[PDB]
Amino acid sequence: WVPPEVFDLVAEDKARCMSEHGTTQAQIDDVDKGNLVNEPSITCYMYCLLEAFSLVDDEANVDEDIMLGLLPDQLQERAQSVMGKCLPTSGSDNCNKIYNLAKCVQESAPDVWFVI
Amino acid sequence: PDWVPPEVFDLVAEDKARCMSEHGTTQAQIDDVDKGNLVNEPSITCYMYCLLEAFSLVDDEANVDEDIMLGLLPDQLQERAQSVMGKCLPTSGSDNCNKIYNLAKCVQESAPDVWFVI
Ligand SMILES: [Cl-]
Ligand SMILES: [Cl-]
Ligand SMILES: [Cl-]
Ligand SMILES: [Cl-]
Ligand SMILES: [Cl-]
Ligand SMILES: [Cl-]
Ligand SMILES: [Cl-]
Repeated sequence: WVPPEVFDLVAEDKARCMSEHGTTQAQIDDVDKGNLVNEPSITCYMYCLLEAFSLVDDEANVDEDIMLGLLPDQLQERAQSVMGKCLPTSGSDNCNKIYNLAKCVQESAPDVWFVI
Repeated sequence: PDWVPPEVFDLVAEDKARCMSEHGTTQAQIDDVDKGNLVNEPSITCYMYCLLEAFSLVDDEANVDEDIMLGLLPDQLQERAQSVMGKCLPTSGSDNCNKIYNLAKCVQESAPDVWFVI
């Protein structure tokens, strides 16, 4: 009569991206509180996490409709204004593109930090 | 220029709070849903709809995005998910929220041991 096994989607996706890039819990805690650094082990994790959610493609191009789709109706205009300052992405590789995007988001709206 | 601690906002926590509030959903109901026990009541089913839409898993016309959904599921569960989504999509029901109820019941009948929480 058993209850199902309950899979925490987010924790699965985070887990899989960590083990792929050698990312430590410490590093993801740093990102979770707004501290960014341009180190592949953590920045490729950020690229990986976004990709898992279809927010980016295999080149770290942002899907704007899906990214705006993460946020409530009340924040759409602020997000679009940040997206007009930070997109299209750019950098040396997929990981660096996401570092530069995360840094561009932080300085454009420094008072809030949005995490998955 | 100079770094200041930002107010940190957990999107998933915020989504749950807004959907709860928008659909008159109690905490007890949310807990039932996270264990996989469902009722065909709007305060539950529209809450599920609201959570899914917040991740572009569905649109605002009860159309589900299979590619997005597959991207979130664990590697354990890819072959099974494609088989279950093959049987359960496209969605079907009397209204937006009921469509998601039928999809949830379809998933459960087809894979009784698997359930997902956001
Ligand atoms: Cl590194
Ligand atoms: Cl882009
Ligand atoms: Cl960028
Ligand atoms: Cl570039
Ligand atoms: Cl992030
Ligand atoms: Cl559908
Ligand atoms: Cl309808």
